[PDB]
Amino acid sequence: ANFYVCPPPTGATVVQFEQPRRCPTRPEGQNYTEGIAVVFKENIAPYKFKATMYYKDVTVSQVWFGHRYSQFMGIFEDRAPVPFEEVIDKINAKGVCRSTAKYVRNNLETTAFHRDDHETDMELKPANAATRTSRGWHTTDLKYNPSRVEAFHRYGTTVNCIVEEVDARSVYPYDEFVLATGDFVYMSPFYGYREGSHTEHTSYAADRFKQVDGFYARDLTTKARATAPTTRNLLTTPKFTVAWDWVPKRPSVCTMTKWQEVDEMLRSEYGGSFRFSSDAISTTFTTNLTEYPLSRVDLGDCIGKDARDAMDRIFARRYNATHIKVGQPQYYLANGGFLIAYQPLLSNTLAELYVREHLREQSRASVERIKTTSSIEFARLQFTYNHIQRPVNDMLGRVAIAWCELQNHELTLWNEARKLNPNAIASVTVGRRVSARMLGDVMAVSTCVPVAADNVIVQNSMRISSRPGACYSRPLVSFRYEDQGPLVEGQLGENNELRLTRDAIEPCTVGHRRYFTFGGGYVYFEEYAYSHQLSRADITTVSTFIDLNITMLEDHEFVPLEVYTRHEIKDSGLLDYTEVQRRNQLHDLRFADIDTVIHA
Amino acid sequence: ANFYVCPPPTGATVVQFEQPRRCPTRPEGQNYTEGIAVVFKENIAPYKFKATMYYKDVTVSQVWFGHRYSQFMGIFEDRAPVPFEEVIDKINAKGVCRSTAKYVRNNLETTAFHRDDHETDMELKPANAATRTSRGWHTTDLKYNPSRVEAFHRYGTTVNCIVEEVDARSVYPYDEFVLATGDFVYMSPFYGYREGSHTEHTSYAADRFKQVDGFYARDLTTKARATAPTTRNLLTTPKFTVAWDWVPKRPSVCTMTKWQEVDEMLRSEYGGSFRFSSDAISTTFTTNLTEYPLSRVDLGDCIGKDARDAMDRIFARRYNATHIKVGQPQYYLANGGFLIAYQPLLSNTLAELYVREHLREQSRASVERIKTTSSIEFARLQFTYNHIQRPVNDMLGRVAIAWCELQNHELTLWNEARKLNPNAIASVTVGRRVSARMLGDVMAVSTCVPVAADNVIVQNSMRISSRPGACYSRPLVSFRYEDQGPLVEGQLGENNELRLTRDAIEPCTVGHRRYFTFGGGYVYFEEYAYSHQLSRADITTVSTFIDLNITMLEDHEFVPLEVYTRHEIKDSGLLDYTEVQRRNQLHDLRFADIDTVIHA
Amino acid sequence: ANFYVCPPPTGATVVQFEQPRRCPTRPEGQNYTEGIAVVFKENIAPYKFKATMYYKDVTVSQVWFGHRYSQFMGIFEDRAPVPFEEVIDKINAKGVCRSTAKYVRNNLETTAFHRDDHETDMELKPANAATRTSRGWHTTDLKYNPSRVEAFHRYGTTVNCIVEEVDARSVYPYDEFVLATGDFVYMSPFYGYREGSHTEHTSYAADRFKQVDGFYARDLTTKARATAPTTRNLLTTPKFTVAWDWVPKRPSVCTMTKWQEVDEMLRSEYGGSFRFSSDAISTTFTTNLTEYPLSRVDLGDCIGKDARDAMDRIFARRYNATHIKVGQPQYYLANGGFLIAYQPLLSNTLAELYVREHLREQSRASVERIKTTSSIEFARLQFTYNHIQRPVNDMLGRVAIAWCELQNHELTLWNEARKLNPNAIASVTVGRRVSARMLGDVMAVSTCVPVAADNVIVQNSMRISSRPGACYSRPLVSFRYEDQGPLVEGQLGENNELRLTRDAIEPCTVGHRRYFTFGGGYVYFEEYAYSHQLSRADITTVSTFIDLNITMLEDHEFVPLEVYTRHEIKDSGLLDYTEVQRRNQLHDLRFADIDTVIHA
Ligand SMILES: *[C@@H]1O[C@H](CO)[C@@H](O[C@@H]2O[C@H](CO)[C@@H](O)[C@H](O)[C@H]2NC(C)=O)[C@H](O)[C@H]1NC(C)=O
Ligand SMILES: *[C@@H]1O[C@H](CO)[C@@H](O[C@@H]2O[C@H](CO)[C@@H](O)[C@H](O)[C@H]2NC(C)=O)[C@H](O)[C@H]1NC(C)=O
Ligand SMILES: *[C@@H]1O[C@H](CO)[C@@H](O[C@@H]2O[C@H](CO)[C@@H](O)[C@H](O)[C@H]2NC(C)=O)[C@H](O)[C@H]1NC(C)=O
Ligand SMILES: *[C@@H]1O[C@H](CO)[C@@H](O)[C@H](O)[C@H]1NC(C)=O
Ligand SMILES: *[C@@H]1O[C@H](CO)[C@@H](O)[C@H](O)[C@H]1NC(C)=O
Ligand SMILES: *[C@@H]1O[C@H](CO)[C@@H](O)[C@H](O)[C@H]1NC(C)=O
Ligand SMILES: *[C@@H]1O[C@H](CO)[C@@H](O)[C@H](O)[C@H]1NC(C)=O
Ligand SMILES: *[C@@H]1O[C@H](CO)[C@@H](O)[C@H](O)[C@H]1NC(C)=O
Ligand SMILES: *[C@@H]1O[C@H](CO)[C@@H](O)[C@H](O)[C@H]1NC(C)=O
Ligand SMILES: *[C@@H]1O[C@H](CO)[C@@H](O)[C@H](O)[C@H]1NC(C)=O
Ligand SMILES: *[C@@H]1O[C@H](CO)[C@@H](O)[C@H](O)[C@H]1NC(C)=O
Ligand SMILES: *[C@@H]1O[C@H](CO)[C@@H](O)[C@H](O)[C@H]1NC(C)=O
Repeated sequence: ANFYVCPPPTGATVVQFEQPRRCPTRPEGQNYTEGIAVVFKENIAPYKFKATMYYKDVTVSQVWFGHRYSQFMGIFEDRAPVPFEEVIDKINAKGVCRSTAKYVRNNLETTAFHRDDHETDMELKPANAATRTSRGWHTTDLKYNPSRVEAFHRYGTTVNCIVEEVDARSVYPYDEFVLATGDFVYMSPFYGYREGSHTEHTSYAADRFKQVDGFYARDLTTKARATAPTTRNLLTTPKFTVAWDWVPKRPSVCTMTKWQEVDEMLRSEYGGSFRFSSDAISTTFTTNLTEYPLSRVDLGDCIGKDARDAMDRIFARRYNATHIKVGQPQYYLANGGFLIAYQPLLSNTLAELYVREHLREQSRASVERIKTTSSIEFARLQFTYNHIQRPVNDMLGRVAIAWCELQNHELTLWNEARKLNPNAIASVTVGRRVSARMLGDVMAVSTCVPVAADNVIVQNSMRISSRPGACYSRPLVSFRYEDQGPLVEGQLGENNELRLTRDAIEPCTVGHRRYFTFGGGYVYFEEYAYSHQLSRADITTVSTFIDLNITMLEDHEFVPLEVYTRHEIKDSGLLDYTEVQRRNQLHDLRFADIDTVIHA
Repeated sequence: ANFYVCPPPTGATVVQFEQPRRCPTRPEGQNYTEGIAVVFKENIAPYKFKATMYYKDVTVSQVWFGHRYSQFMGIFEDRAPVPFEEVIDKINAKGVCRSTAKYVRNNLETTAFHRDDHETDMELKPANAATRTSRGWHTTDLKYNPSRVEAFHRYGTTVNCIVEEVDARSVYPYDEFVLATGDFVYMSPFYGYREGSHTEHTSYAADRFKQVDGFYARDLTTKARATAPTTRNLLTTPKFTVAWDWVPKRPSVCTMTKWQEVDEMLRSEYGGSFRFSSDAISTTFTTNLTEYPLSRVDLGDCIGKDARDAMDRIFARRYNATHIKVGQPQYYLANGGFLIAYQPLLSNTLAELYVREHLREQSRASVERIKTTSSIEFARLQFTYNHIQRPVNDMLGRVAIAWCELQNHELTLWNEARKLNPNAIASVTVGRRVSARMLGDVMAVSTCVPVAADNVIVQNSMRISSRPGACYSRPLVSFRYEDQGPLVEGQLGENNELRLTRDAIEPCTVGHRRYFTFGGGYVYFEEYAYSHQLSRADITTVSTFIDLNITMLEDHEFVPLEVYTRHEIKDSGLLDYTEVQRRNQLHDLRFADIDTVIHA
Repeated sequence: ANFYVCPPPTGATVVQFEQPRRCPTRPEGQNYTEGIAVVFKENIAPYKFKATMYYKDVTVSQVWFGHRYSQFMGIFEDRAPVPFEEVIDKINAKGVCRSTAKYVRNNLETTAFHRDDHETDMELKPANAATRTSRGWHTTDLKYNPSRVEAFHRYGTTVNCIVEEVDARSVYPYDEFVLATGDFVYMSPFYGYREGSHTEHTSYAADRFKQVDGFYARDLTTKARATAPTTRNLLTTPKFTVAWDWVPKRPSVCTMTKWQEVDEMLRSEYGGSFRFSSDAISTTFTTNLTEYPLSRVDLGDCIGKDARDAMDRIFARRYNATHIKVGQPQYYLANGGFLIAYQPLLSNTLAELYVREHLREQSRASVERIKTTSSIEFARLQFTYNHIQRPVNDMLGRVAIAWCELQNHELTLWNEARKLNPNAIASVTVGRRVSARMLGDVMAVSTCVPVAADNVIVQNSMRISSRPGACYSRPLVSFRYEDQGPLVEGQLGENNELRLTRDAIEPCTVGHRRYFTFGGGYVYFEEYAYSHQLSRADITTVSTFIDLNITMLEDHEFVPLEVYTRHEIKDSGLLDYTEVQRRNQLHDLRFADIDTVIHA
């Protein structure tokens, strides 16, 4: 440590303390509006409905009878459709099916007879039980073959009337549908003759379709004849007859599917966009502040009904006796393709402002389909960031406000501490060792000059020999400003300060014990006499500072993770059409010669 | 700035400082228990096993020989199954296959002869090589056709014995399985006659299935006869014969699949649920504190074996010489459908508490299948929030504790600063300019009255005319409480304070230089004489406050993002069954007349 | 509250305050390098190209004419390929197709004639319109059947030349491709005779493939003859002829697909790995600091072109007049399987350092395919954690630095407060009630002894009877160190301190009003006479502490959430190959007897 010599400060330089600053204002709280919400997503599930398929499994086989064996020289298999007359007057009316298959095939009016015998009404019976299969009924199980006749190619016909209940599936624009057997029906499931249903798509002749009003279906297993009538549609395809109940299109299909029902969906406005955050599901959405026209959604007649039902149910369940509805439900299109049906609410404690919020809330040729993203993590991350960033910022603001107040509060103490020891207060505030004097309401300063530690010596005795009973308050010292400069009489001061005047006089008292700072340690005195030097660590130390142990957040590495890779999902299927077709089509190239030609 | 006049305070009002407050206690550290863990997920991969399929590709064609050409009037193709007798005594025993196909078709015992010749044992040879295909063997490559005979419809038969090795797949409940060729086998892969295997599902007659004990398979390419025996199952379907090795069901299939092996899985208890957090994978799970009964998992025999093996391996690898096992492994069902197999551990430094942790850890008719969610982000977000919320809260608590300690620590300084300048300390603490007096251990206060800045004037000199050598410590002033009120003799004080007594007298000294606050600036004096006024900015300013630059966290917007949209995943398939079927079934409506009828 | 008695401190024990500590240094700012970036992902989309398929729908049917009906005894259907000669000289050259189908089937040169008549060139016309179907042309719509002849089995042939435009798809290694009709073509789409194309895969004889140079395609609907030539490839499969334009393999396929184009991709280096963070998409990647050799990517010729094009476009759009390019683009393989093409940039304000950054940036036998993960949440979570952890740590560091500076700053006040009241400052710093004395630059301490509250009594008056006009500054007291010990004369002090000397004398003054702390309250005096006792709450209290209201972050629970479960995605398909095949193959077991045999 170096010593310092400071001359008497004068008015050549003055300094003052900074006045209290204006601390930051508390940020305004965000305006959150409570309300119920329902989130909708793009509908990807095909329209499903029940249908009945009627057809006759006609088959004729040619058999060759050898001397001691029989061989099948050819087996022809074909599916024949059941006409409307039969499906209405025999199967449905009596549960019987004609044994003759009459239909058009390859532009020819072909006819077949079961066992080549005369026509006869055959009873329909349930088919053999099978696990995970819909109900089905048939009329014949044993295939008919010609009788044995040595050396002849005889023929035998078999007609097996079959009726089955299959699940039909359809997708947008719902212009066609498939059946459980994989057969395609190029006709809209909603095609008909009533209420503009004739405008639907149809790829068959007008005579191939028939609609029956007031149709009473008759179950085949149980012979009941239904309880209420229905509008039955019947189509005769080239290979089968399919029948299904007709229903209106608009209230039967919907392009949007209800995804979540949020009980508490807080909505805030900032940055020109609403923020719908749900604490229950931990998700945050963003819109454009303009209600999405619900009429623009193609086939979106289910959105309003489902939204209103869910809103009423949730309101009656929770907000029945605590809040009130403010305006009709609002619809907004959130980022990512999510349609949100919002319902603002207001607490009963401040219902007087209902008239002011109603009108403000009410202020918020073609159709299209909303495309919803397959990942919601973009919204969950937004909520997580907001859930942490918002509270952290609040605490940071409070710390800054409190810190500023503390500094202004301490200005009072410094105003008084400076008068007690201007040299110490001026040195720490100015940033360098300087002597100061109180020139009224402002303080003057003068820079000190350092002195080497080896260029100072302390007089052993502080006793003033001049007057007995008179002693000095600090030890006397001799110091040379230079390494070999003339020594300069002086007195020791506080904090290694060297004053050039031995004016600090005090009456000598018995039992004098003192310690004075000197360089990097202290100088011990006893009875006004120098005893010895001692290091700084020789005295017990007490920490006057408040310990704070802030620890930074450790870095983290997020490794990739997936529950099921895309390869695992693909492998989950029992059968693969691509692999099955590739292997099956290689049969000819593997087990046969595809180029050799034999002729004679 | 306004001036203030304060009267002598009296005992009419007193005030004291608040005593030190009790700072918050440090929150108790969370109880984390180390241990190894294994996470299981719902098994979606079908059960895969190897199987061999035997069948004869029987085909008979009718050829019409014209005057200068040949035409195929019809080609009949059918697959015939190989009986057990042949598969055991000819193919497996000698690698030969009979040239005659005898089987039941359409309820008729049909028979076919290769080339219409007598029966003969034909050798099996490998099929033509094909990329990405399993091994296969056949016996004939050239199709047989009748010899030319002008003007006749002649017939020719071809029997090609074919055997192939295909991959079989099955799914829960494993009551049936498929083959690489797309053929379905309605029989459980585990069906058999031993150890209750007969209770499995089977949709074929008892005579269509055969089991051979001690079966030694003979490879066809290499004529080796295997090294060890196996239990071979043989089923004769209506179109082919499939053979596969029989194995027990329970140790062959499992409804849960091992997903991750965590080396460090910290478990904590709070809120009535355990929290299994893994820092390695950055995932957090939640359970119900009750061990999930492992016996309730349907076909869950693999869970225990895999969990124990992984636990032992990880323990021997890392915790072999540092921790000890505490109790047997525990199983818990986490949210989302994840089964966690936990193994508590205890450090060797405190192994004496093993007896206390053992019993406590040990304290923690139908079956079902666990459904695992396809997204783990719900758990990763939980870990991320906890990984940030927990350390942030710890630092916030330390700041609050340290801040409270500092305030209590500073109470000592204010206890002494008030005695030096009661007016200043009382004004800042009370919140308004008030004069104070020290009435023992409590301080009195009196509110001051403001004075306009223009209603005060300073006397030019502080020299005492009636007593040379005596000067005033502050400049003299004259002020009127009102805008035009009688002026009131007074003296200037500290911080624009106006005292009503000129008692501050001091001996005049040469070189008098002072500055006194006056309104918004200062008043400079020299040799006890007014010099001029100067602004506050005219004096150098030093900031005694510690600058803190807290910056709030900027808002962020998370846009949607996906590596592969659901549409891209669907398009990844080489072939689509829906699109292929839709186009193929439109052939008749596109390239043919489906309504015109021709007759004569 | 307990009273305290402290003896005069001596030099037996001394204590000093801790000197100012070295506050932490501000952490160095992270080195972020601006630049443009392009992210690539694994290519899963199959290679798509247009192809034309030519084939003849040959069909011959056998009809049986009864006395009053007609029956189809068998219908043979087969697809015949169109030879190259016809496809080049009739269809393409004139739009006509021969009415005779000549081809090889079952190793026989079969021939068919339309309607059994002589050969004739038939015109090709467009097929019937169908929604969502490619163009197609045919030549016949009505099927031909034999004329009626009582009691006869007659045959009739129909040859319908059909040509269609289908979409071809292929996947890696591109050794085969499929068509829209589901047919497989075991030949590489890039097979040919020029520039080493003959090395591609091919599973057909050399005579089954033909390449035509300078081929001018002629549209069938519009009779235009194209505008430019092309290299046409022709393959004659066993059932059809497919033609497609030939193109080179390398510039036509790519194993990596451009995913995102980042305008601002900050790159930082720490921990031995680069961190590519994009604020626009909120994603962070990690690499190995070594540029991934672009030559190691199999069929990666598209990466360089796309990366350079995107880089140039983005640069010209934004960084054209503000930054400069530093070196050529760099390629790195990020975790998860993402290839990042980086382009470092440097601001124009410091372009002088270009020569120093250029060389440093430039310092950064087999092929493989990069496997990209299907989830990017691992990278988004990394960005979110870094986006919060980094700013939070910065503010925490500033608080710690500012807090340390404040403690060192307050050391000056304590250095002066100790001289005013050594007992109070020593008690709070040492931690226990101790009396202190100023032994120069160090302070001595002596522990006090507590005294019970009931063992002290205060005299009624402090009037000094011996000297009228002289009063005591504090009330006189009598206290016994023990419960029944001799009472000890004394005087009351500050903070319930009891001094053993009545030396605090002051001149009596009129209007004496004081309050002194006594136990848990105060003792009120008037005119140097005891008045009464009063509680601590009886005096108005003003809080001198700065209130901080830190609030911890509340816990949060993240419930599972998915937009579309894996089951919903599977159900989105209109048709399922597995379910369709399972039901179709059960037809025999459901509607027929598979074991009964009939013979005679
Ligand atoms: C919110 O409104 C903005 C416009 O203010 C929409 O952004 C526009 O979208 C159209 C779509 O055709 C683009 O052509 C425009 O270029 C976009 N404009 C801008 C300024 O970006 C945005 O799509 C709306 N968002 C939602 C969720 O509806
Ligand atoms: C944890 O235990 C709770 C009950 O304490 C389970 O919640 C119940 O689940 C059943 C399922 O049938 C419901 O019927 C009950 O209504 C639920 N009760 C409550 C209070 O919510 C919960 O499923 C258990 N969680 C796990 C992961 O096992
Ligand atoms: C980064 O480099 C490390 C090695 O420094 C790679 O890790 C090695 O990967 C090989 C792959 O065959 C393993 O066999 C080694 O055991 C791994 N070594 C270590 C030390 O883990 C790592 O794959 C590289 N990462 C990227 C993204 O390229
Ligand atoms: C919105 O916040 C402002 C303050 O920023 C407040 O005055 C106003 O009342 C709030 N409005 C609503 C509707 O909450
Ligand atoms: C809902 O509140 C109405 C009054 O507004 C009350 O009559 C009704 O019983 C309440 N229903 C429930 C379920 O609390
Ligand atoms: C601060 O924390 C560190 C790490 O726990 C510890 O070593 C140090 O002693 C602490 N300092 C205190 C409590 O003053
Ligand atoms: C749990 O924490 C408490 C303090 O909250 C502690 O006393 C106890 O020992 C801890 N127990 C375990 C098992 O860690
Ligand atoms: C594991 O510890 C055992 C003693 O408990 C020791 O014998 C063995 O060698 C150790 N194995 C390893 C791999 O460290
Ligand atoms: C606080 O930070 C702002 C922004 O960097 C800066 O402009 C200001 O000067 C800082 N104040 C300080 C360092 O006192
Ligand atoms: C990297 O940071 C160091 C300080 O840590 C700095 O000196 C150096 O200039 C920086 N380099 C670059 C390229 O930004
Ligand atoms: C880009 O900068 C060049 C000069 O470097 C200038 O000539 C050109 O016009 C600029 N282009 C744009 C689009 O700003
Ligand atoms: C601190 O916050 C709590 C909760 O808002 C409040 O009750 C308390 O009065 C606050 N203390 C203050 C502002 O001093």
